[PDB]
Amino acid sequence: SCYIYWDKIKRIASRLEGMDTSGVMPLLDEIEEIAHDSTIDFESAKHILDDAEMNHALSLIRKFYVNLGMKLQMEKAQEVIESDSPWETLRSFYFYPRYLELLKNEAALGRFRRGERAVFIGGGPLPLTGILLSHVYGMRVNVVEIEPDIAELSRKVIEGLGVDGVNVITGDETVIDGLEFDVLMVAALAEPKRRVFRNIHRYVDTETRIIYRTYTGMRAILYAPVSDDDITGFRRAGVVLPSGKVNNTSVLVFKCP
Amino acid sequence: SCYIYWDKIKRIASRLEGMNYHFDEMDTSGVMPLLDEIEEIAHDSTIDFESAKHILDDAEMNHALSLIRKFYVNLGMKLQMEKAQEVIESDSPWETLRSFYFYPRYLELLKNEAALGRFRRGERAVFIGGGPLPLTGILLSHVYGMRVNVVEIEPDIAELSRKVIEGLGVDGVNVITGDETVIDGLEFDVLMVAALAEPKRRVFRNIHRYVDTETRIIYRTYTGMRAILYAPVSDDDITGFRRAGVVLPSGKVNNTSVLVFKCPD
Ligand SMILES: C[S@@+](CC[C@H](N)C(=O)[O-])C[C@H]1O[C@@H](n2cnc3c(N)ncnc32)[C@H](O)[C@@H]1O
Ligand SMILES: C[S@@+](CC[C@H](N)C(=O)[O-])C[C@H]1O[C@@H](n2cnc3c(N)ncnc32)[C@H](O)[C@@H]1O
Ligand SMILES: [Br-]
Ligand SMILES: [Br-]
Ligand SMILES: [Br-]
Repeated sequence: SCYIYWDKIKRIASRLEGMDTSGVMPLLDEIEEIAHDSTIDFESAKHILDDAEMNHALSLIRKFYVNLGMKLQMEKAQEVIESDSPWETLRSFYFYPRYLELLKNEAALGRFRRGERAVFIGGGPLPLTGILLSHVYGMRVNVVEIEPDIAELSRKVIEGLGVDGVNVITGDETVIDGLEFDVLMVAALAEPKRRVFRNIHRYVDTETRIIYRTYTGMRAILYAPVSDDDITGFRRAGVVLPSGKVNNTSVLVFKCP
Repeated sequence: SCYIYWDKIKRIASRLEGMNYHFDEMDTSGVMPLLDEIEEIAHDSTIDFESAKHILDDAEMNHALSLIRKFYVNLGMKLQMEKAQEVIESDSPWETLRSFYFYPRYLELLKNEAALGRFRRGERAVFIGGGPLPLTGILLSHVYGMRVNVVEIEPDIAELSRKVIEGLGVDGVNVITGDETVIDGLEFDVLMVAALAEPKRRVFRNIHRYVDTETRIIYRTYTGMRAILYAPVSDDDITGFRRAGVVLPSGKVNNTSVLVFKCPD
């Protein structure tokens, strides 16, 4: 092999090695131009990313991606809380249009209905999907967030927005033991995958629609995919591969029998 | 896991196993139901590539998968032999040709390949792995206007293939008896590798020493649940090449088609 992206990735990584949310946006663009390149097939993608010589470069890019991701969420959270026009400020979040698309295809993958009960594991500072489950899909939502200070901030976001029927529970994935719900979603950044799915397995039954977010193809450059082994005791029952600028693949699983 | 498909597949293989016990020689008419059960699993678009490998790479499935794969190649090769001899005896060769079970699939597959590899009338193609019914090289010439060499390692199979070509009055399709190393001695614009050309590792290593970095190369492989039918070409098999376009099949087409160029130096 001799893919032109091999060198391009290596070069972007050289500029992260020694390393302002606004001022690093062009780095994101460079990385996403490659991730989103639809001429790169899943075999090619895997050839680049699975290669031992690519190991360090992959880790630099992934580190950058989750860091900018988090910082953009933080910043927006606070912005939303301080805003006279919170829903307008929410709408201008860099990733907003993407999340709409994503949750739009998940709603179909998961047959979402008004009044169903959704649980969302890993809400973060800006619980946007939580918010959209209720605001758009009219579901009754519990968002779960492990870090108390982030959970506290996420409540101030929900409250600032005046969204109804979205509550934030401070805790790990085992808080699902005392909940009743129709749909369970697992955030892309919900970690650690192996423990998270072992525990989910304990507290759902075979009818619970479970949706998780992962990364497939060239988009795996952004984050480590949920493995086969991670979803032991489940079966896949539908997948949505992304297009456009949407980065996550959404997978629907059911607990085995 | 707990895919419905797992037991389906196990029962199919059980039937194959009991049948191979009774008869070495396939009864091609008699086994069509079984192909169709296998193709309904292969063609199910509800199954994603990730699950397909969950299913198909499990060590517990290896015995069943091998029996299904041996069936698919043994059936397709017998169907080819039967059709070839029919064509040769027929007073309506084209009509006979057209009734070959997989015929419509090949027209659809070749079309997508024609766009993928930008086939132009007059260009020289070489097809490795011709078989008794050299449908792909026949179409390259009759439909696509290419000047074709078909390579077939088995001399009696190459022989039968020439006779089919003649029977059909097809010009510009020559048949070489040899292995993939005959391509050193040939000029070609495009090179194509039958999904059944074996062994992959050797074939692609000989391709590598005998082509340049400009020559279009197209091979047929199996992806998703269609990999139930035959072992795919691995990324290790194509070291020293880069992928430059893939055509994922729909409908009843079995083959994925991949374009590659040899790497620089
Ligand atoms: C996943 S993101 C935000 C989620 C998603 N981007 C959204 O807001 O629509 C980051 C958060 O998930 C939380 N998290 C990761 N693993 C968790 C688990 N097992 N249980 C509860 N929260 C978790 C982290 O504290 C982090 O703030
Ligand atoms: C590949 S199939 C036929 C393909 C199909 N008949 C078509 O036209 O598209 C049959 C042949 O490939 C031949 N074959 C397998 N490996 C080969 C190789 N490395 N070189 C030349 N022939 C090969 C086998 O002997 C077998 O007859
Ligand atoms: Br820079
Ligand atoms: Br592919
Ligand atoms: Br005729």
